[PDB]
Amino acid sequence: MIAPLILYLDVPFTTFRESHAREMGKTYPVPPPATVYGMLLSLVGETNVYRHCGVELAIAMLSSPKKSRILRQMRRFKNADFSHPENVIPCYQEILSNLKCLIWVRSDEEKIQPSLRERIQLAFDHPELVRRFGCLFLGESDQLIKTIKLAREDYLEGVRQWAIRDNRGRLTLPYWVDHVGSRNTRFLRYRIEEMDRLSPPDLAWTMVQSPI
DNA sequence: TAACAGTGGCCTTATTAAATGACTTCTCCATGATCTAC
Repeated sequence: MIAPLILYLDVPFTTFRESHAREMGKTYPVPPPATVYGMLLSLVGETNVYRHCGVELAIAMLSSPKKSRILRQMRRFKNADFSHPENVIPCYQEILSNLKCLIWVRSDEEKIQPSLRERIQLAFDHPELVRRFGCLFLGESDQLIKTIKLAREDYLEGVRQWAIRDNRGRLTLPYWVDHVGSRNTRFLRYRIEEMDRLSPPDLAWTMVQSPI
Protein backbone atom coordinates (compact mmCIF):
# COMPACT_ATOMS: atom_id res chain seq x y z
CA MET A 1 0.00 0.00 0.00
CA ILE A 2 1.13 3.56 -0.73
CA ALA A 3 2.60 5.27 2.35
CA PRO A 4 0.16 7.87 3.85
CA LEU A 5 1.02 11.46 2.75
CA ILE A 6 2.60 13.52 5.61
CA LEU A 7 1.86 17.30 5.61
CA TYR A 8 3.92 19.42 8.06
CA LEU A 9 1.81 22.40 9.27
CA ASP A 10 2.99 25.62 11.02
CA VAL A 11 0.41 28.36 11.87
CA PRO A 12 1.33 31.52 13.89
CA PHE A 13 -2.28 31.87 15.21
CA THR A 14 -5.23 29.41 15.09
CA THR A 15 -8.82 29.45 16.49
CA PHE A 16 -10.71 26.13 16.56
CA ARG A 17 -13.95 27.41 18.09
CA GLU A 18 -16.13 24.81 19.81
CA SER A 19 -19.38 23.69 18.23
CA HIS A 20 -21.44 24.74 21.26
CA ALA A 21 -19.29 27.80 22.06
CA ARG A 22 -21.45 30.58 20.63
CA GLU A 23 -21.60 33.07 23.51
CA MET A 24 -17.80 32.95 23.90
CA GLY A 25 -15.14 31.92 21.41
CA LYS A 26 -13.71 28.89 23.19
CA THR A 27 -11.13 27.00 21.13
CA TYR A 28 -10.13 23.36 20.81
CA PRO A 29 -6.56 22.49 21.87
CA VAL A 30 -6.05 20.52 18.63
CA PRO A 31 -7.43 21.22 15.13
CA PRO A 32 -10.55 19.09 14.61
CA PRO A 33 -10.61 16.60 11.73
CA ALA A 34 -13.34 18.69 10.07
CA THR A 35 -11.19 21.83 10.06
CA VAL A 36 -8.19 19.94 8.68
CA TYR A 37 -10.41 18.36 6.01
CA GLY A 38 -11.71 21.78 5.00
CA MET A 39 -8.17 23.15 4.88
CA LEU A 40 -7.07 20.27 2.64
CA LEU A 41 -10.06 20.80 0.35
CA SER A 42 -9.12 24.47 0.10
CA LEU A 43 -5.51 23.45 -0.60
CA VAL A 44 -6.57 21.27 -3.55
CA GLY A 45 -9.23 23.81 -4.56
CA GLU A 46 -12.22 21.48 -4.08
CA THR A 47 -15.43 23.38 -3.33
CA ASN A 48 -17.60 20.27 -2.97
CA VAL A 49 -17.39 18.89 0.56
CA TYR A 50 -18.81 15.44 -0.25
CA ARG A 51 -16.17 14.81 -2.92
CA HIS A 52 -13.48 13.38 -0.61
CA CYS A 53 -15.55 11.56 2.00
CA GLY A 54 -13.70 8.57 3.40
CA VAL A 55 -10.25 10.15 3.74
CA GLU A 56 -8.51 9.34 7.02
CA LEU A 57 -6.50 11.97 8.90
CA ALA A 58 -4.07 11.68 11.81
CA ILE A 59 -2.78 14.73 13.68
CA ALA A 60 0.42 14.80 15.74
CA MET A 61 1.18 17.88 17.83
CA LEU A 62 4.83 18.92 17.69
CA SER A 63 4.32 21.25 20.67
CA SER A 64 1.65 22.35 23.12
CA PRO A 65 0.33 25.74 21.95
CA LYS A 66 -0.50 28.42 24.49
CA LYS A 67 -4.08 29.64 24.83
CA SER A 68 -4.78 33.38 24.78
CA ARG A 69 -7.91 35.53 24.75
CA ILE A 70 -8.41 38.58 22.53
CA LEU A 71 -11.33 40.99 22.59
CA ARG A 72 -13.19 41.42 19.32
CA GLN A 73 -16.05 43.62 18.08
CA MET A 74 -17.62 40.83 16.06
CA ARG A 75 -20.76 41.59 14.06
CA ARG A 76 -23.97 39.59 13.86
CA PHE A 77 -27.31 39.59 12.05
CA LYS A 78 -29.56 40.86 14.83
CA ASN A 79 -31.25 43.90 13.27
CA ALA A 80 -32.34 44.53 9.70
CA ASP A 81 -30.51 47.87 9.68
CA PHE A 82 -26.79 47.39 9.09
CA SER A 83 -25.92 50.57 11.02
CA HIS A 84 -27.97 49.63 14.08
CA PRO A 85 -25.79 49.42 17.23
CA GLU A 86 -27.33 46.03 18.06
CA ASN A 87 -25.36 44.42 15.21
CA VAL A 88 -22.00 44.85 17.01
CA ILE A 89 -21.22 42.88 20.17
CA PRO A 90 -17.93 42.65 22.09
CA CYS A 91 -16.92 39.14 23.12
CA TYR A 92 -13.72 37.19 23.68
CA GLN A 93 -12.12 34.82 21.19
CA GLU A 94 -9.53 32.27 22.30
CA ILE A 95 -6.50 31.79 20.06
CA LEU A 96 -3.57 29.38 19.98
CA SER A 97 -0.05 30.68 19.37
CA ASN A 98 2.73 28.95 17.42
CA LEU A 99 0.92 25.78 16.37
CA LYS A 100 3.23 23.18 14.81
CA CYS A 101 1.81 19.81 13.82
CA LEU A 102 2.22 16.93 11.39
CA ILE A 103 -0.83 15.71 9.46
CA TRP A 104 -1.07 12.18 8.06
CA VAL A 105 -3.36 11.78 5.05
CA ARG A 106 -4.51 8.28 4.08
CA SER A 107 -7.01 7.83 1.25
CA ASP A 108 -7.65 4.08 1.08
CA GLU A 109 -11.42 4.38 1.64
CA GLU A 110 -12.20 6.91 -1.11
CA LYS A 111 -14.48 5.75 -3.93
CA ILE A 112 -13.82 8.69 -6.30
CA GLN A 113 -10.60 9.09 -8.24
CA PRO A 114 -8.26 10.89 -7.97
CA SER A 115 -8.09 10.60 -4.19
CA LEU A 116 -7.39 13.50 -1.83
CA ARG A 117 -3.89 12.18 -1.12
CA GLU A 118 -3.08 12.08 -4.84
CA ARG A 119 -4.53 15.57 -5.31
CA ILE A 120 -2.41 17.00 -2.48
CA GLN A 121 0.70 15.28 -3.83
CA LEU A 122 0.03 16.64 -7.32
CA ALA A 123 -0.62 20.14 -5.96
CA PHE A 124 2.71 20.09 -4.14
CA ASP A 125 4.47 18.62 -7.18
CA HIS A 126 3.25 21.29 -9.64
CA PRO A 127 1.98 24.30 -7.67
CA GLU A 128 1.43 26.25 -10.90
CA LEU A 129 -1.32 23.82 -11.97
CA VAL A 130 -3.46 24.30 -8.84
CA ARG A 131 -6.74 26.14 -9.45
CA ARG A 132 -7.96 27.63 -6.16
CA PHE A 133 -9.19 30.92 -4.72
CA GLY A 134 -8.22 32.86 -1.62
CA CYS A 135 -5.31 32.38 0.75
CA LEU A 136 -4.71 29.15 2.63
CA PHE A 137 -5.72 29.40 6.29
CA LEU A 138 -6.45 27.17 9.27
CA GLY A 139 -9.43 28.29 11.32
CA GLU A 140 -10.47 31.86 10.57
CA SER A 141 -9.85 33.50 7.21
CA ASP A 142 -7.39 35.96 8.75
CA GLN A 143 -5.30 33.18 10.36
CA LEU A 144 -3.04 32.39 7.43
CA ILE A 145 -0.78 29.34 7.32
CA LYS A 146 2.92 30.11 7.68
CA THR A 147 4.49 26.82 6.57
CA ILE A 148 2.75 23.89 4.91
CA LYS A 149 5.07 21.40 3.23
CA LEU A 150 5.60 17.73 2.49
CA ALA A 151 7.62 16.16 5.30
CA ARG A 152 8.83 12.76 6.46
CA GLU A 153 8.04 10.74 9.57
CA ASP A 154 10.98 12.37 11.40
CA TYR A 155 10.86 16.01 10.32
CA LEU A 156 11.70 17.11 13.88
CA GLU A 157 12.55 13.51 14.97
CA GLY A 158 11.49 14.49 18.48
CA VAL A 159 8.48 13.52 20.58
CA ARG A 160 4.91 13.67 19.29
CA GLN A 161 1.62 14.44 21.04
CA TRP A 162 -0.84 12.23 19.17
CA ALA A 163 -4.62 12.62 19.17
CA ILE A 164 -5.95 9.17 20.08
CA ARG A 165 -9.63 8.26 19.70
CA ASP A 166 -10.46 7.43 23.33
CA ASN A 167 -14.06 7.03 24.46
CA ARG A 168 -12.99 8.38 27.87
CA GLY A 169 -11.09 11.30 26.36
CA ARG A 170 -11.59 14.94 27.23
CA LEU A 171 -11.76 16.57 23.81
CA THR A 172 -14.86 16.18 21.62
CA LEU A 173 -13.67 17.14 18.16
CA PRO A 174 -16.03 17.02 15.17
CA TYR A 175 -15.12 15.24 11.95
CA TRP A 176 -18.17 16.77 10.22
CA VAL A 177 -19.59 20.23 10.89
CA ASP A 178 -23.09 21.59 10.29
CA HIS A 179 -22.58 25.34 9.95
CA VAL A 180 -26.29 26.19 10.19
CA GLY A 181 -27.24 24.49 13.46
CA SER A 182 -25.91 21.32 15.07
CA ARG A 183 -28.12 18.57 13.60
CA ASN A 184 -25.59 17.26 11.06
CA THR A 185 -22.48 17.79 13.20
CA ARG A 186 -20.80 14.49 14.08
CA PHE A 187 -18.42 14.17 17.03
CA LEU A 188 -15.70 11.85 18.29
CA ARG A 189 -13.86 11.85 21.61
CA TYR A 190 -10.07 12.17 21.62
CA ARG A 191 -7.17 12.29 24.05
CA ILE A 192 -3.69 13.76 23.69
CA GLU A 193 -1.19 11.03 24.54
CA GLU A 194 2.52 11.86 24.76
CA MET A 195 4.23 9.11 22.75
CA ASP A 196 7.58 8.74 20.92
CA ARG A 197 6.11 6.94 17.88
CA LEU A 198 7.04 8.19 14.42
CA SER A 199 3.90 6.74 12.80
CA PRO A 200 0.27 7.15 13.89
CA PRO A 201 -1.25 4.35 15.96
CA ASP A 202 -4.38 2.64 14.70
CA LEU A 203 -6.69 4.64 16.97
CA ALA A 204 -5.15 7.94 15.82
CA TRP A 205 -6.84 7.74 12.40
CA THR A 206 -10.17 9.51 11.90
CA MET A 207 -12.26 8.93 8.78
CA VAL A 208 -14.25 11.90 7.48
CA GLN A 209 -17.72 10.67 6.53
CA SER A 210 -21.06 12.29 5.84
CA PRO A 211 -23.53 12.38 8.76
CA ILE A 212 -25.87 10.10 6.79
C1' DT B 1 78.70 56.41 53.39
C1' DA B 2 73.17 56.38 58.08
C1' DA B 3 68.53 56.56 60.29
C1' DC B 4 64.26 57.85 60.63
C1' DA B 5 59.09 58.14 56.69
C1' DG B 6 54.78 60.53 63.07
C1' DT B 7 53.83 59.81 67.68
C1' DG B 8 46.83 61.09 69.55
C1' DG B 9 42.01 61.58 69.36
C1' DC B 10 37.65 62.01 67.22
C1' DC B 11 34.69 60.01 61.79
C1' DT B 12 28.40 63.83 63.83
C1' DT B 13 25.54 65.36 67.46
C1' DA B 14 18.54 66.54 66.37
C1' DT B 15 14.65 66.11 63.46
C1' DT B 16 11.11 65.37 60.29
C1' DA B 17 10.36 60.77 56.11
C1' DA B 18 4.45 63.61 53.61
C1' DA B 19 0.64 66.56 53.76
C1' DT B 20 -5.54 65.75 49.39
C1' DG B 21 -8.57 63.88 46.18
C1' DA B 22 -10.01 61.38 42.60
C1' DC B 23 -9.63 54.08 42.12
C1' DT B 24 -13.99 55.12 35.09
C1' DT B 25 -17.65 57.17 32.29
C1' DC B 26 -21.47 54.59 27.59
C1' DT B 27 -22.83 50.89 24.60
C1' DC B 28 -23.25 46.65 22.14
C1' DC B 29 -29.24 41.65 25.77
C1' DA B 30 -31.39 37.15 24.38
C1' DT B 31 -35.47 34.99 23.42
C1' DG B 32 -40.06 33.94 22.80
C1' DA B 33 -45.03 35.72 22.26
C1' DT B 34 -47.36 38.39 19.16
C1' DC B 35 -48.30 41.47 14.84
C1' DT B 36 -48.36 41.36 10.49
C1' DA B 37 -47.79 40.60 5.54
C1' DC B 38 -47.87 37.16 1.82
